Amino acid sequence: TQKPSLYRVLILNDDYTPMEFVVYVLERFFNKSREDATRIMLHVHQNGVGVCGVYTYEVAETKVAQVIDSARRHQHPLQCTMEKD
Ligand SMILES: [Mg+2]
Repeated sequence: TQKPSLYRVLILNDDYTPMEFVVYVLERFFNKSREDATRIMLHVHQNGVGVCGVYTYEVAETKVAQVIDSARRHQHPLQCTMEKD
C-alpha cells in the first residue's frame, strides 16, 4: 500500500510584512476565506508560525515559490517554507 506523503506549507512571522499582505497571501495562494485568512494571520503573529495548507510535495513547492515571488515583488521579506505533514 502507498501511504500518504503530504507536505504542509508554513509561513513564519516577521516584524516587517503587513498583516493585510499576509491575509492576501492566504486568500490568493491558499484559497482561504477572509475570516480563515485573518485567523491564520493572527495565529502566526502570536505564535511565530502557521499552517497554510497541505499538498503533495511538488504542489507544496509550487505554493512556497509563488508566495516568495509575490512577497519579494511586493517588497516584503515574508518567509514561506514546507515540512513533511
Ligand atoms: Mg502528520
